Amino acid sequence: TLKLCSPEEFTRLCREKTQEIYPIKEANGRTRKALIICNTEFKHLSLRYGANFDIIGMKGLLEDLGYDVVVKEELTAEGMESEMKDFAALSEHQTSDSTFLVLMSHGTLHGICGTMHSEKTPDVLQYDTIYQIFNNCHCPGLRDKPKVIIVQAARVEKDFIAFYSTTPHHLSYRDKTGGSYFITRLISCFRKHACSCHLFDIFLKVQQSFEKASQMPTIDRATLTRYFYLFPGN
Repeated sequence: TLKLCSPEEFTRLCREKTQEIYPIKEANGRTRKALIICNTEFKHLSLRYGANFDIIGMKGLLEDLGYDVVVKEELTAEGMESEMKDFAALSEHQTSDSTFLVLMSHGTLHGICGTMHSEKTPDVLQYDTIYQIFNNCHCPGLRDKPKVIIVQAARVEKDFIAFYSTTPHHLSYRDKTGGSYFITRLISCFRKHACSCHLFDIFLKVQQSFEKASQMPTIDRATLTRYFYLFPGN
């Protein structure tokens, strides 16, 4: 389980390192929202078996971090774009301090695949469109707030960071019982280090664990201007 951060450390860091961390809102009156989009069944592509474990894993972790998790499954690229636009306009963001975006499906070189995707009939959502939907102009509720994008895609912008894994689907699961190596190790490191490490160190420790145990997940499009401490339990 996720080990929590005491209120003494929370206030001590917030009063002693105020200029260097993103401002966190207290749990009382806070409405953190996160969005998980996952595609398992495809008309032309193979089924992403085991993705259900990833969904339950991430949503559980995000709830322990204080996020009300919207879950959307089996969408086309046009459906993904519309669901992202709907999620970006949520008024709850104006009383939140951050958001998480989890994207799990098959992937192309510069985009993530929808349910209808084929090389003859493309159904792809470009990653550029994701950043435009959530930027400062088009998403006023999340201005100057960290926007974390977790992508598992089997193959003005500011305050963004993406963690990116494209391992082939049939090679990303240890058993038929767990989730993926990427999601499992991400959850494990978050449960262990979120109470004492900011977001970038957590991603680095996930990458360190991949060296000890295959291509490694990448940190991408990082435009964070502060350290992002989650302060779990506050």
